[PDB]
Amino acid sequence: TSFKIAFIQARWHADIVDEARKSFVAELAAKTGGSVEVEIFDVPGAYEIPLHAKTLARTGRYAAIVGAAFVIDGGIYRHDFVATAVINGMMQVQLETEVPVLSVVLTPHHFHESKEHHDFFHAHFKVKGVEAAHAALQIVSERSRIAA
Amino acid sequence: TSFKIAFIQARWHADIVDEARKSFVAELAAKTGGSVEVEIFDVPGAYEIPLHAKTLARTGRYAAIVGAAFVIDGGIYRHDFVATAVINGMMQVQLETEVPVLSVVLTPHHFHESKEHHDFFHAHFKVKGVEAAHAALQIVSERSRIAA
Amino acid sequence: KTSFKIAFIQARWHADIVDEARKSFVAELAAKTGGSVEVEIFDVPGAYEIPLHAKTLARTGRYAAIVGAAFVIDGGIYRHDFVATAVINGMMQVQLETEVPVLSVVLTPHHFHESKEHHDFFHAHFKVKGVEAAHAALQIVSERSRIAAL
Amino acid sequence: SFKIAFIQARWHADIVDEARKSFVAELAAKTGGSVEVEIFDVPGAYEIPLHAKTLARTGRYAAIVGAAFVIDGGIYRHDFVATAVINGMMQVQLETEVPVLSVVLTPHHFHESKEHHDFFHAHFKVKGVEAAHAALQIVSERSRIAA
Amino acid sequence: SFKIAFIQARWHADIVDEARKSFVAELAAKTGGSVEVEIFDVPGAYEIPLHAKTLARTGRYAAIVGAAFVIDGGIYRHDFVATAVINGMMQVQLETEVPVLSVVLTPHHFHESKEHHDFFHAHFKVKGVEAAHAALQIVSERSRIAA
Amino acid sequence: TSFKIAFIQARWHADIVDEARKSFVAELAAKTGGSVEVEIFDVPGAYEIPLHAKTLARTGRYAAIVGAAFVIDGGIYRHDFVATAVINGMMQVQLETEVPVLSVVLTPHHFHESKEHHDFFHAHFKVKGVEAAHAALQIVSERSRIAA
Amino acid sequence: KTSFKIAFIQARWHADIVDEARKSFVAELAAKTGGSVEVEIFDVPGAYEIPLHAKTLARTGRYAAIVGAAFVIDGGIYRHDFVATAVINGMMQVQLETEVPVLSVVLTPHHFHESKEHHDFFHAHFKVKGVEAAHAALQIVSERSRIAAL
Amino acid sequence: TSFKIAFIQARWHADIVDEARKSFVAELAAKTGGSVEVEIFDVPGAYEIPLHAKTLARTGRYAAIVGAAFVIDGGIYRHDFVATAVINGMMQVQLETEVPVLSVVLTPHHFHESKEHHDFFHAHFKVKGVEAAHAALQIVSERSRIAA
Amino acid sequence: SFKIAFIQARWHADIVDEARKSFVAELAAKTGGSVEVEIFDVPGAYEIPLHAKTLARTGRYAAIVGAAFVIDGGIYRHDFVATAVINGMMQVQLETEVPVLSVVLTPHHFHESKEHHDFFHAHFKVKGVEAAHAALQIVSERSRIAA
Amino acid sequence: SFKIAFIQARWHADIVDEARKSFVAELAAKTGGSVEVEIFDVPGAYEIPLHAKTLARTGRYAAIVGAAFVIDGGIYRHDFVATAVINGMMQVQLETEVPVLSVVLTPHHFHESKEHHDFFHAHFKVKGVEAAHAALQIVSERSRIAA
Ligand SMILES: O=c1[nH]c(NC[C@H](O)[C@H](O)[C@H](O)CO)c([N+](=O)[O-])c(=O)[nH]1
Ligand SMILES: O=c1[nH]c(NC[C@H](O)[C@H](O)[C@H](O)CO)c([N+](=O)[O-])c(=O)[nH]1
Ligand SMILES: O=c1[nH]c(NC[C@H](O)[C@H](O)[C@H](O)CO)c([N+](=O)[O-])c(=O)[nH]1
Ligand SMILES: O=c1[nH]c(NC[C@H](O)[C@H](O)[C@H](O)CO)c([N+](=O)[O-])c(=O)[nH]1
Ligand SMILES: O=c1[nH]c(NC[C@H](O)[C@H](O)[C@H](O)CO)c([N+](=O)[O-])c(=O)[nH]1
Ligand SMILES: O=c1[nH]c(NC[C@H](O)[C@H](O)[C@H](O)CO)c([N+](=O)[O-])c(=O)[nH]1
Ligand SMILES: O=c1[nH]c(NC[C@H](O)[C@H](O)[C@H](O)CO)c([N+](=O)[O-])c(=O)[nH]1
Ligand SMILES: O=c1[nH]c(NC[C@H](O)[C@H](O)[C@H](O)CO)c([N+](=O)[O-])c(=O)[nH]1
Ligand SMILES: O=c1[nH]c(NC[C@H](O)[C@H](O)[C@H](O)CO)c([N+](=O)[O-])c(=O)[nH]1
Ligand SMILES: O=c1[nH]c(NC[C@H](O)[C@H](O)[C@H](O)CO)c([N+](=O)[O-])c(=O)[nH]1
Repeated sequence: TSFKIAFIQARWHADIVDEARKSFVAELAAKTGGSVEVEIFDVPGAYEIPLHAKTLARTGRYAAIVGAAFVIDGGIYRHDFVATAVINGMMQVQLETEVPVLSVVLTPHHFHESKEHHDFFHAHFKVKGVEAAHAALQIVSERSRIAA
Repeated sequence: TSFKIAFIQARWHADIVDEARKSFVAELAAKTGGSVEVEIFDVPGAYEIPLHAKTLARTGRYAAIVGAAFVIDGGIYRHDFVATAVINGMMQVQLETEVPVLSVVLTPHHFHESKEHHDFFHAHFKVKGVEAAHAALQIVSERSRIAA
Repeated sequence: KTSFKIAFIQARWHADIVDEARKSFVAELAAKTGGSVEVEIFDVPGAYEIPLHAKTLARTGRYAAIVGAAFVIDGGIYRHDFVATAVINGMMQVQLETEVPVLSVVLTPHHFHESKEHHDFFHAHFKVKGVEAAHAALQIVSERSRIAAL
Repeated sequence: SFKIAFIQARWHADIVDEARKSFVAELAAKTGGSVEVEIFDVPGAYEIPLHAKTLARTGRYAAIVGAAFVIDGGIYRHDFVATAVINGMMQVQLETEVPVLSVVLTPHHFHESKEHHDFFHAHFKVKGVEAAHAALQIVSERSRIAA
Repeated sequence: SFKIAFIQARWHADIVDEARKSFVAELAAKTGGSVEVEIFDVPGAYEIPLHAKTLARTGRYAAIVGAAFVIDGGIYRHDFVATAVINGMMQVQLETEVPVLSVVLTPHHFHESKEHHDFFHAHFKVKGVEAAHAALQIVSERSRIAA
Repeated sequence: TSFKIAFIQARWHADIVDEARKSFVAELAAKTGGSVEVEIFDVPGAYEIPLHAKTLARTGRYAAIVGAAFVIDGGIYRHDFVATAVINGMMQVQLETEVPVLSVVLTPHHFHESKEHHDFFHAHFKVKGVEAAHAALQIVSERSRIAA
Repeated sequence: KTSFKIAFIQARWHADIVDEARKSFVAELAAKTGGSVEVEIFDVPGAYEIPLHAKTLARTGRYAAIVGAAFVIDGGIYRHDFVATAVINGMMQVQLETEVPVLSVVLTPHHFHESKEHHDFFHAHFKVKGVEAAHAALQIVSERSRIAAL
Repeated sequence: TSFKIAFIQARWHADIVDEARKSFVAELAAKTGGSVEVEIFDVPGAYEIPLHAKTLARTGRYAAIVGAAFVIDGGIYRHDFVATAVINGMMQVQLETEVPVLSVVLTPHHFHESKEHHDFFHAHFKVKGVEAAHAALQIVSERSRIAA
Repeated sequence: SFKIAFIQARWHADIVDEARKSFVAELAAKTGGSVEVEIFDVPGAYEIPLHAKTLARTGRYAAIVGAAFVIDGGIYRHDFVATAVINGMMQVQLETEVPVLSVVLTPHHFHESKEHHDFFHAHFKVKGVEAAHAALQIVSERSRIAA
Repeated sequence: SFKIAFIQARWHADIVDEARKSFVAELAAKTGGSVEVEIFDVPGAYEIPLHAKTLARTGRYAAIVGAAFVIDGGIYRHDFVATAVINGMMQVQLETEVPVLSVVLTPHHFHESKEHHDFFHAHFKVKGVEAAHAALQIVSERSRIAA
């Protein structure tokens, strides 16, 4: 259980996204005792994740890649076109690069830049991060077992 | 007609998903006296099914692959994105690998984590499993036919 | 040339309604081509199983066109659009990569609650779509044969 | 002086034609016949992508135009095809690298009523002219860029 | 120092423009002219993908930016195109592995009114800044994870 | 059980609406040997039914009133508003007048003025008419019962 | 007082499913009130015919509460919400003007395509709603009897 | 066929609304030769129509009242709350005042302040006006026949 | 120093209670016990309007508060009742002319999950305080106006 | 000369305010103070209807105006209230036959952002003007059709 993971994090809503990252890193720390290295990569926004993952993926250096971003409807434009582009983008890359790309590119039904909202997700992303943590291990692990 | 099917089950809502698997397997068993071997492959969540299926498909070890997951709207984030990515994912994969990927990656209009909803799908997935069984059989059968 | 083959891939969900499109489709060609055009029928579990089948059949080079027939309806339990999309996109993709025409008769109603009226309505309508399909098939296979490939 | 393949779906031809006629008219006007437009009949919008690809691959055309009226007729969902097509053309031009212009419009509402049929029979003439320019423009640009 | 191809749709040009002007401005106030931005005009958002692919292929650009205003004019559905363009770009940058930043905006509403116009006319300035930073940040990041 | 019913039919889509009337009347005729007299009242459109029903109801001349209309979305303006106003209207009216107002004021999810749609509803309204007939009978019957 | 009457007005559309709510409703009261509470049943064509009936019955003063039971479902042909609304509003209005409680068991599913699962599901569920109704009826009739009317 | 009609017209989108008025007046002119007087009343917006109709109605001076307004979604706020309030408002008034109130308070699915749009409705309202014209007569007439 | 009738639906009591407790707490705090709040249990939100009317008509209360959590449970449509209630209360206060405050909230989403139950158990405390103020305020205003 | 009761909800007060200030301003610049506007504060939009009924009853007002900003905060559904308030007002002015102008706005979107806030903060000024004119026009019209 010793391999590298490239955590790609969009910078939109950094405080929320960061919570997922921190939580991801911490959980793995607690499960693998650092035997799993998590390299963090910043990226402008979600849209920038697919390509970045593609690149970081083909380097062969990572057992899995994580895409973390908060794509929300800010009330002026439509966030879904990107969300789709990105959730699909990652799926495409991993299908190509055959390197697992876990998604922590969440899009909430509602997020109006309010305390309640902002606090809810600031907190939830932690949960999500832990989920991503386990998923990452589980997948990498099973692929290994699968591998011939 | 003695072959192997890869049953890739996501682990979210496992209790529900398992019902589709158990059913799927039991049907094939009954309908094929055991001729069909169904190898189970766990996976974090639906988003992990495509690649897994590609990886598993390309081994050529299986006559057909089944993607099983319950992708639901949990009232917090949007689920349709991943749902799409996966349903498309499996389609893409099977088109590349030329290996039948059956979809038991279901998305209900409503699943609110209540006795009713859970009881409903825990029960329904059994039906879907049986459906996937007959589908797998039928498709694997038809392909080999048009092959000759 | 007027003589060629068409692989008619039909999903078996709502087989009753899908069948009508087939029966109709075949009848139209027979009535137009006069048997000149052969329509081979392939059964498939559900619409999702159409893309790959169409691809495999397309690659055989035995057909001037493939036809995907299916009724992808919302059953009030799961969302049907996800598959419908994959299928409508799948056929589009298969035909795009295999350069073999794939006509869609994979219909998705706004409403279909399996009630006498609904069943009856579409059972009848699919006949119409089938005819349209036949004409489209002839039209497209033809138009392509007259293309200045330069 | 170049060739343009204009693929026109036949569903709602009365309306599709309208966009194609204005296209031909405009190019004829703006390029005085210099730019040739080859019209290609096609059953429905779904048949456009592949046709587009095939023609683009002949290398004969500077650009291709997909013209279709994909509307919601009240019985089935049109969006699935519309998507497969708007995406299909987009996919073909990205593949063949032959600009594919879209005149595959999908109205919010079109109920086969006089008001509607009349509105779009009219509006497609406008769209067709827009296609014309967009065509000329893009083709032009690709050269300015190729040099 | 590097170059950025800025492909801009011409629909709602005056609004799209603000995005560009701002982008070019911000970069100057950040690269002091180091980063050169070349503007390319294209008919509509649908015309961006292929252009960005073409320009990407050249290798002359560290990143490509697509700017367009794809709104619901109230007659046809714009989401089909919006989707195609957004995917298109993402697809192109994935093939060419050349960053393609999106400034292909689609507002929930835009009814050609003083209020609406004046709002995005100004907001595209903001977005253009964001597009500037993103480009710098992404182009920077890529080269880094490369060395 | 020999009484009068006021059948208020809007004239939009008359060809469709008439089918409900003709059917309504024929059913009562058959089921009541003519005992039930159904007086027909034309009206511009659905929006005109409520008042008309009030006016007609208050005469006390009728045991029950029927509002018949096809209120559809013609793709230009919104129909739901009037649809609502009328369906509520009839309800309001009957609650005031204490006179049963049956609703055959139908609104289809889709009616695009095509052979199919028209043929469909021209035929269906006949069924609805029959339904309204049995409803009228039943309701008038039940009321008089609880009256005794 | 524990002894009083309830007029249970039930629409006859989907009578099979509506009936379950009634059977259940009555059984619950009998199991709680022990016959102390009488439930008179009145049949009505459809939900739309509930408001006025409830009003007429309310005005009789014979009931401590009225209960409207109906399944107002989207049948994939016409919009059901218009009526559903009129009915849910109607009962609310009747009870408001007649000062007589009117409990709603006029349920409208997100989805009901008259398929085995759907029918079965609601056929069973209405039993639950019926129980809830009985409890609500008792609860409300009671709470009102303990109100300081000053 | 000699009576008075109070045409109440909101002033939002006056040019479009006006088309309905002009057309209304003209049609009646052509059918009743002025034997039907149409009194025009201006009103700020649609919301102001109900009360105005109520007042003008109770004066007993009019056989019918027409509400004309164009309530549209201007893209910033929601027009429906008003639309509903108004379409219901008129229905309520006429049910009260028992004076027919015809509705020419149209709400289009789309109207983005564009030439195509603006021209379409500038033209359609004429049609609608003619419809209102006939409806008005028909209703007033039938109510008369109905009257005892 | 006046009386307030607080009608609380019992569906999702755990959450409804939360809004009622904070209401009582606030008034007790702000009015030091001066303002009395009488709690009235009610089966569901639908039972509130009538109760509201009845109580308002006793003339005993300065204001009435309807508290309920009307949510979409995934099986039936909640909006019909929600409407009948938000309108019903509004109708009653317009009738009885006794201000009726609404704490009959309808969440966009509430799936009986921990995250949700926890969020609203929390948020209802906030709403309850808002009710408290709104109550005090409106009652106060009506007097300032009655004089 | 006459008086206009201006009931204003306090939610999003700063925005609602602009509406009022503008209204009062416009009237001054049109009645030179002839028309006196009395402001009444109320907790939320739901609290307007009854107040407008009460104030209407007084007879002291030629017209009543309800101003509120009822937006979708992203947690609960606001349309229930919006509807109740809008209907409420319309209902009240119908009973009391006292004009009740609505400045109870509900934006498609408003996510508590600089852009959103600043936009309605300014637009409510515009709306307030409209509300001014409408009041003058309606109060004028009524008295006319009365004489
Ligand atoms: O990560 C996000 N990026 C966003 N930007 C989109 C994209 O990721 C890039 O930043 C930029 O579009 C140019 O590529 C978002 N919105 O625009 O709303 C958002 O919500 N979340
Ligand atoms: O299998 C599922 N996975 C889900 N998670 C998405 C994905 O499968 C992975 O767990 C994770 O996103 C990292 O890839 C789901 N939802 O989020 O709702 C769901 O319903 N079902
Ligand atoms: O052909 C259809 N298949 C359906 N099943 C999906 C798919 O075609 C396969 O049967 C199965 O999913 C395994 O791939 C449908 N629905 O689920 O609703 C439908 O309407 N039509
Ligand atoms: O060009 C169109 N083709 C349509 N037909 C679909 C498709 O183009 C093909 O004719 C056929 O589906 C299979 O090839 C349409 N509808 O069905 O509604 C439409 O609106 N427009
Ligand atoms: O850039 C845009 N192009 C648009 N045209 C689509 C496309 O970009 C091309 O101009 C043309 O379709 C031919 O390809 C738009 N709409 O149609 O609404 C729009 O809003 N924005
Ligand atoms: O009876 C109808 N009347 C309609 N007109 C509305 C109303 O009935 C009157 O004709 C007119 O509005 C003046 O009151 C309709 N639409 O507008 O769509 C409809 O579908 N059905
Ligand atoms: O009780 C019901 N009545 C229905 N009919 C409406 C009404 O109740 C009367 O039967 C009839 O309309 C005459 O008033 C329904 N639908 O139409 O769907 C329904 O689901 N449930
Ligand atoms: O007649 C209209 N009035 C409108 N104003 C509403 C109302 O009629 C009054 O003018 C004002 O609200 C105060 O009463 C509209 N919009 O706001 O969008 C509209 O589209 N049409
Ligand atoms: O207070 C509530 N009551 C509910 N019950 C409805 C109503 O309040 C009565 O209990 C019953 O309908 C008849 O009196 C609810 N749902 O059904 O979902 C809900 O969310 N909230
Ligand atoms: O004026 C408003 N009041 C609101 N509160 C509703 C109501 O006005 C009262 O304040 C309270 O409900 C007690 O009656 C709002 N929301 O809840 O969203 C809003 O947006 N605007």
